[PDB]
Order: sequence, then structure tokens, then C-alpha cells
Amino acid sequence: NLDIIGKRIEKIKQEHETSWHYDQDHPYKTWAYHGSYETKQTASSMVNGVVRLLTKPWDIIPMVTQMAMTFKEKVDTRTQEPKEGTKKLMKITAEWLWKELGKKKTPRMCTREEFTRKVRSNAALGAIFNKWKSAREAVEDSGFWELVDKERNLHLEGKCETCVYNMMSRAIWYMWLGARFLEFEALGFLNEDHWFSRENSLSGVEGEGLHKLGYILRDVSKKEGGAMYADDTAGWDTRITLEDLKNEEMVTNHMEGEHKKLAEAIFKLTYQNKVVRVQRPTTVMDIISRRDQRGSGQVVTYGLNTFTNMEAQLIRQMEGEGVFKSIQHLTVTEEIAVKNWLVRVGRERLSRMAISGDDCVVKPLDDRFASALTALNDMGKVRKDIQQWEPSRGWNDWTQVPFCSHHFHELIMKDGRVLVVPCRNQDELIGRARISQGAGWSLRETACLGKSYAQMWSLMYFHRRDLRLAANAICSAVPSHWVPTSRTTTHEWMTTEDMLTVWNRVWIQENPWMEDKTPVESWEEIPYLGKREDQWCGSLIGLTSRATWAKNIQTAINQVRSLIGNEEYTDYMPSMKRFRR
Ligand SMILES: NC(=O)N1CCN(c2ccc(F)cc2)CC1
Ligand SMILES: [Zn+2]
Ligand SMILES: [Zn+2]
Repeated sequence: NLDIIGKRIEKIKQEHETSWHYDQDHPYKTWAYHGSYETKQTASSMVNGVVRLLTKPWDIIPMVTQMAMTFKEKVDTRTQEPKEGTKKLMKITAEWLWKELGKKKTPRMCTREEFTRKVRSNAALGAIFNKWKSAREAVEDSGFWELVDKERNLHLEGKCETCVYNMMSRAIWYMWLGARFLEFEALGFLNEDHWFSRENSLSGVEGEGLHKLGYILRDVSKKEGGAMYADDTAGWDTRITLEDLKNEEMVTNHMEGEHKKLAEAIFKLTYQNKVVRVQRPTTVMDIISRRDQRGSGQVVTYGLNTFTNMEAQLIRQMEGEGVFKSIQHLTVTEEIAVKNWLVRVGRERLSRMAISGDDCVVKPLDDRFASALTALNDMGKVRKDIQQWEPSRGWNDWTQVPFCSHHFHELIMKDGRVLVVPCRNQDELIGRARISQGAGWSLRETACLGKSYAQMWSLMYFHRRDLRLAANAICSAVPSHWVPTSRTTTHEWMTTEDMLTVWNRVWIQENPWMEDKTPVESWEEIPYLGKREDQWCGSLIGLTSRATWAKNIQTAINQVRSLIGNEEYTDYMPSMKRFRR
């Protein structure tokens, strides 16, 4: 308790000695409260004018226009202690899973040098503004690293002074850059060295773009078994137990020397004990603490979510196969059955899954899995939008399984080769491309962000008639040589290479499911969904608004060219049959 967080709490108290007040009207039941102090501040979504001007028909579609307008009752909840049989299943599974993941990988420290190179090309390493402006400045100043050194030796002593979270179905906890470095130092290897790659973890999909995920689901479908299950968890990060955090910390068992002690400190001092500052309007800062739930950086969060999801889904598979009879208690013979199951079929059962953080698809041995719910509920991983003891509804067709906010279509090229393509309701895609985050965007920066969306559409969503047309229009309206941008970043569309050359590299040359490597010579060789399937997934094809937009598209392109001004532009519209004269 307060010995681990006291020092952190004692330090904040004294930067605000002209404020500290133990509020009696504090709203916390599950978060431990420590005090308050004086503050006052708040980033709302802005519209991308280049994308909106080139998507006029969607100006009257509420599902698009409402996306640009405008659960903290879930963070203040309390997951119960699992039973002893559940705790034993999780510890045995976690111990086996870290060994499998570590067979072909070496844990290692990430460096000041790697951290610097990343901050100098923008990943979302959630830091704060304030002694230096950006992270980009702090990383050059020896002051910062001296501060990092102080905290580091403190962590080696089993103590913490400055690793404090900041709060803001989405709750995002920023720390100062120093604490983010120490996390990266100790645990960055999980992401940097691809521990959750499909090759290394069998269930995972780390480094897999949307052009891979559909092929992976189709390979899972080829397994003998029952339906494909894709149950979402209700608020996964809020259901991570202290038991889960202790099983995750067992990765330290594979480490050595300094690295081991540094990683143990991150787990002990910042994950299994947390200190958070929160803005309450009644505007005072609430310094609160808890032991459980997920509060790491987003990249470490992704890897530990993947690990604990893989563990939970193997245990649900064990329950469906009758490996254990009750979660109340494991017999000695049932522990040896679990261990022997993992050794005998563990890797085969991982290969039955596709797991991206809290997202999963499982193709179990048979449909007993659907009603195998005691371990899943007792681990606290309660299914979203279904009654707690109602059996899961599975999918009979891999093309209708939801995963990573998509479904996947099988599309046959005029030459017989098979594309497995990502898809989602088209209003969602248009709605997202019409939004920018943050302020002070120039017209050139706004245009380069529109071009990033247009190029993503050409590569991933070429099979949607409206998106291939709108992508060609945006790429015609934005100067040919301007570089696509994004203030939050496999993204093969982030390039000034010709999009047909990138299409060939991604879908043909580098595609391990495609045996015939014959390059495609024009966009007209690249197929669409059936016209009715395109409408089912939200196409406006057949509407009067869409026909007028398509026919008059050069007028829209010329409106945006006139706003940007006298620049070099390329006409991409004749890459499509209907404009090719
Ligand atoms: N291999 C992976 O684990 N990622 C996960 C995130 N993912 C994604 C999710 C939603 C979305 F709208 C677009 C892309 C890409 C694949
Ligand atoms: Zn610390
Ligand atoms: Zn679709």
C-alpha cells in the first residue's frame, strides 16, 4: 500500500502545498483517494475540408455527418478474486505460454538511442508537454536523462517518485516521457522484437496489416472444428485482475541481471500499484490509486492484452474439451491433465486462434466451447451484449466473422487469382477520413492527410466502387509530389511511390497465399465486390446523388485545385474505365 505509492503521493502534495485539501464529497468507491489541488483546462475533432469537398453525397448521410460532432462509470467498478482452481489454471497456462513465446526470442533492454529515434519520427508514446515543449526537445537535453537516471536508481532500490498516470469505452493514461522511457527500457522488447508475431506466438497477428488478416482467418477456417467464435469482452482493460498482472510479470522469469530488476520494478511499482491524477469539475486534481486494471503505455498494453487473452481463450478451450471438471479446485490428477494437454496439443490450439489485444477469433475443436463459460466469467472476462450464462453464438462462414473492426470478402480476379480483402460499413470509412485531430493544420497539411486516407483506400478498399473513385479524385486534387502525413501512425500507403506499384508489391509479390507472381499492369485488372455486395456494405451506387457526383467529379477536383492554387497535379481519373474517355 502507501509505502510504494507514499513517496509519489508525498512529492505531489508539496508542489501544491497552497491547495492540498482532503475532499469529503469525493466520488470514488473503488479508487483509493488521497487529496486534491487547484487546476483549470479542457481537444475536439475538426473536419478535413479536402476530403469533405470530394465526398459531397455524404454531406446528407447522418451516420457520416454525426461522427464529426461533439465509460467512466466502468473505470470505478471492482472485479472479484477468481476461485483457487481458476488461479491454478491461469498460473499453469501463463508459465507454459511465456516459455513457448521465449523459445525463439531473447528478452533484452531497449535503449536511449532507440527511444530517441522513435520520438524523432512520431509514434503515440503518450507523454506530457511542463518543463520542455515536445518530447523531441527533452530527448536532446542531458537534464532529462539525469532525471531518468535518478528514477532508474530509485527503481533499482525498489522505490518510485515520478511514475504517475494522468486520466483523460476509452480511458487514456499519459505519463511524462521519463516514465515512458523506463517502461520502454524494460518491456519495449515485446513489441520491438515481435513476441506476438504469428510466427512466434501462433495465435497473435503483430505486424499483420488488414491485407493479411482475412487470409489468416481463412487459414483458421481450414481447421477441422465447430463454429468460429468472436466474443468481445465488456471493457477488457477494466477487467484485468491483480492475478492477471502477476501472471504477466512472470515474463521477468526469462530475464537476467539488471534487465530483470528493472522489469520487476515496472510491474511492482507502476502496474500492480498505480497513482493517477484526474480532472474533476466540482476543477480540482484527484490523486487516486488502485492495484488492478490495465494502466501501461498503449504498446505494452497491446502485448500484455494479447498474452492474457491467449491464456484465457486456451483455458476456455480446455473447459470445452473437459480437461478440468470444476474451477472451484483442481485435483492433482487435473493439474497433470492441464500440463499434459498444453505439452501435447498447446501449439495446435494456439493455431486455432487469431488474437489482437482484447480482440479474438477462436475455432475450437467443436461447439462445446459455446457453453464453456465458468472459467471465462470467473477470470472476470465477461462477454459484451449477451447474458452471462447464455451460450455464445458462433459464425458458420469465415467471411462474416468480425475482427479488428472489419469483415473479409473472397474476391476472384478475372485471371483466377484469389484476393482476401478487408471491409467495413462504408459510412464508417468516409466518416473517419473527414476528421482531423488537433489544431493549427495548414491547407497543405490538411491535403496531405486527405492523401493518406485516399492512398489507404486505394490499397485496402479498392474493391468498393465509391472509395476507388473518391481515392482517385483526392489524389488528383492534391499536388502529385506532396507527401502523405498522419500525426498518429503495416502502413504501406504512407509513400509517394505510384499506388499501382505498391498494390502489386503488397497483393502479389509479398503475398504468401498467391503462388502466381504475374504483375498487374492496370487498375482495370483489379476487381470490385459484386454491385449488390457493395450496396450491402454501404455503397451509394444506384442513387441520383452518387451518379451526379461521379459524372461531375472533375468539377469537384477543380474546386479543390483552385483552393490549393497553382501546383503540379496528375489526373488519376482515367485509371478507371468510365473516365478512360
Ligand atoms: N495486426 C494487428 O493486431 N492490427 C490491429 C489493429 N488493426 C486495425 C484495427 C482497426 C482498424 F480500423 C484498422 C486496423 C490492424 C491490425
Ligand atoms: Zn518510478
Ligand atoms: Zn463488406
